[PDB]
Order: sequence, then C-alpha cells, then structure tokens
Amino acid sequence: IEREQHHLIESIEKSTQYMAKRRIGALISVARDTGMDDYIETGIPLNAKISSQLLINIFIPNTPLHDGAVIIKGNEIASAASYLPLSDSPFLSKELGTRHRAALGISEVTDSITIVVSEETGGISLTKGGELFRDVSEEELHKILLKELVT
Amino acid sequence: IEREQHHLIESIEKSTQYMAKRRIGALISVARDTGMDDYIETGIPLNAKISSQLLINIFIPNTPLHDGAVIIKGNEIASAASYLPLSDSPFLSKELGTRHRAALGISEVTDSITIVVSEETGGISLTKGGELFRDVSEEELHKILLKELVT
Ligand SMILES: COC(=O)c1ccc(C[NH3+])cc1
Repeated sequence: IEREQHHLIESIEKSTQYMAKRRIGALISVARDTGMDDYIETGIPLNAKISSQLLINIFIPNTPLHDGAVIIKGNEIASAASYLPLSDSPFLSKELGTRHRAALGISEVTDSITIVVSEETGGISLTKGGELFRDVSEEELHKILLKELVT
Repeated sequence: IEREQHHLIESIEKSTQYMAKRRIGALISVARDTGMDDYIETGIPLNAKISSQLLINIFIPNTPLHDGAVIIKGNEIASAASYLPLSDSPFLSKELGTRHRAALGISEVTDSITIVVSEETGGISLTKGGELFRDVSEEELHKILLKELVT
C-alpha cells in the first residue's frame, strides 16, 4: 500500500522530467475519492501496470495515444488519449494550451490531481480544486504529490 | 473469449500495417501452449489490455519500450522490450535482421506465433515452429492469424 504510492509518485516524477526536458506535452490525471469512470471510457483502455517507461511512450508526439489524457485509477494506468472537461476559466493564462485547460476542467468537477507538461516551454503544472499551479520545480512537484497522493 | 482472439488479430493487423507503411521495426510474439514467462521477465512489464494503439506506441523508435520484443500472454500485452533468443540457423537469409533471427529463435523452442515488421523494407514476416513465412501479404497474414490464434 505504502509502496504503491511511492512507485506512483516516482513514476510520475521520472516520466514528467523526461518529457519536460524534451518539450513533450503530457496530461496525467490521477483520480482520488471522486471517480472518473465516464472519462476513462473516452480513451483507449489500457488497465496497465504503472511505469515511467510506459508513461513516456504514451505521450510521444504523432502517436495514437498522445492526443488526450492518461487517467490513473487504483494501481493501474486506466486509459490513455482520454478527454477531460475544458474549463471556461478567464484567469488561466492565454499562453497555456488545451492540455492545461483540460487539466483545469477536470479539477473543477473532481478531486483528482492532474499533472501537465507544456510542449511549448517544458514547464510542469498541477491542477486541483479548480486552480492551477504553474511551472513547478522538482521540489515543489514532489511536495504536492506527497501531500495529495499519500493517505 | 472468441472476441478477445479476433480483437487480438485485428490489433496485430492494424498495428503492423501502420508500422509497415512507416518502416517502423516491430517484433510481436504471441504465446500459446508453451509458456514464455522466462522471456517476459526480460522485458518491461505492462500487463496491459491489447489494442492496436498501444502496440504502435510501444514500437516508436528511440523510446523506452521499443528496444526488444512485445510478448502477448493470454489476453494481455505482458511485457515490452523483451529478449528473444537468436536462432543459429545458417539458412536464414543474410538480408534479414536481428528481429527475424530472434523471431526464428523463439519459434524453434516454443509454439508461439511471432510477427516481424522490417524497419528496412516494411515487409511483414511470420515465424512458427522453426519455419519463416517471409514478406506475407495482408490476406496471407490474416489467414495465418485466424488459423493459429482462433481456437
Ligand atoms: C511516497 O513516496 C515517497 O516517499 C517518495 C520519495 C522519493 C521519491 C524519489 N524522488 C519518490 C517517492
């Protein structure tokens, strides 16, 4: 139980660090108490073991799986290329793309934690409860993943 | 059960056709009666639902999951980037590459069905029981997969 949360955070940090250094857009939504069943159906069901290697391969550009969101439920990568609700927020910075707006929209209707990697800048962002934390350091990302994903 | 096997066939056909037209080298071994857990242990575990989209994403070059073979066990992509033993056969044409020799090798020690996509020519090959069916057409690959995977 404790080890599953450790691997999940490590898999997220390693994968996003890889993609951030290569300007690879990413969109990983980790479900919590709410339940994102209807949003898992919108993509390709994987029900896969969580690994940093698989997360990297999913968001590779011009691939069948990169256009959408990875949804992590339980101890599995539930699906890839899934579609999340888009937030109509006017406060989200105009220079942020569809990935950030979809990450913001899912945080407004679920208690899930969502991670974003900008394909334009390589910055990492987080969304929770209708708010976005932009361009986080590895230390900031680690603290928030601990606070939100560890029970 | 019957739809799992036919979906497995479709996933292989669509993924290999996608990669053949782009000269993306691929190596897919489908286990049958002989266990391949020894070679699954050599790759990265996925335990993922079978789909053509995931097969395509795995074999994208210069990615963590691509360097090796995909092993399919039961109704799952068991592992990616797995090792397959190289046949010592001198009968295998020198025009072919390591993927073909690796497919031939596992076909000699298992009853598994293995699919190869040449990254040089795009041709689709097939190994079974020590035999090589080289550069098969789509109609050929379709009939072979039906006879050998639908039980
Ligand atoms: C629960 O997870 C942890 O405590 C944890 C600690 C360190 C790393 C490595 N950066 C990942 C995870």
